Amino acid sequence: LLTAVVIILTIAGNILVIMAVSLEKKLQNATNYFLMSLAIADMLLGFLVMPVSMLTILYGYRWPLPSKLCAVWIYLDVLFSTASIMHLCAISLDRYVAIQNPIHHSRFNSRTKAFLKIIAVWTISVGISMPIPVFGLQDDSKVFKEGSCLLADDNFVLIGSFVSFFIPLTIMVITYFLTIKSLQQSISNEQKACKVLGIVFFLFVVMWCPFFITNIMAVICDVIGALLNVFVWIGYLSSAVNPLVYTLFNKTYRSA
Ligand SMILES: NCCc1c[nH]c2ccc(O)cc12
Repeated sequence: LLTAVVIILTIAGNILVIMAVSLEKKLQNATNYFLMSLAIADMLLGFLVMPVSMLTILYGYRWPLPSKLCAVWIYLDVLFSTASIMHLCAISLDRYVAIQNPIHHSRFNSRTKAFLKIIAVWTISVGISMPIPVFGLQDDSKVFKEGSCLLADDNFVLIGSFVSFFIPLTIMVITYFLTIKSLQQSISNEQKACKVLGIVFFLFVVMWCPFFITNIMAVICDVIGALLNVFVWIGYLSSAVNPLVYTLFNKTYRSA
């Protein structure tokens, strides 16, 4: 099965990134600490929610696990996915600040920057996902649809997509545009930086954007469910690629 390789690839890659950060002394910085937090978020995703989704696939969407654990699976999924998305948004904003005015960024670049960034993205990821477990454990009608775990509460779905993906999308489009506008023998390295930024941004858009577009179009409107069933796993594929496209541009990670 195609989903059998994705769990192993995610669990291997994130362990490799965290072991390379812990072992290589040259990779101790604020940005690499934020990247280790990103790898922690996707490793928790690939360990906790991804074989559960494979189990849901192997039973034909009739959920084998009992009904008490549905509201925490949506909680873990939304929490780790919002953590990953806000991690990429904060990385894009920090790259724009560190590329537009490099003197004033390095003037304020303490480890308090990294700790406040991690605190902000995890606080946001907790606070956006807050109505999931309190309103789902006793109220099974809002987190079930025809005997399967799904977010039936579309009033949560529309607003949560709006705060979780589309406002990060409208932030990262602006910061990517202004970072390309600010990158226009350093001229040779700026082209490699532009290529890496383009690959990372368009890969994020391609990996996450079909699922949220069809998720909002589900609430605006069985083809939609069959599209969602594979676009979720396309969304899970971002968490295995995000260690690769954020580390392999630096040769120290490849030498590790
Ligand atoms: N697999 C859940 C993906 C996800 C991340 N953030 C979300 C916000 C709302 C929602 O319906 C879904 C999500």
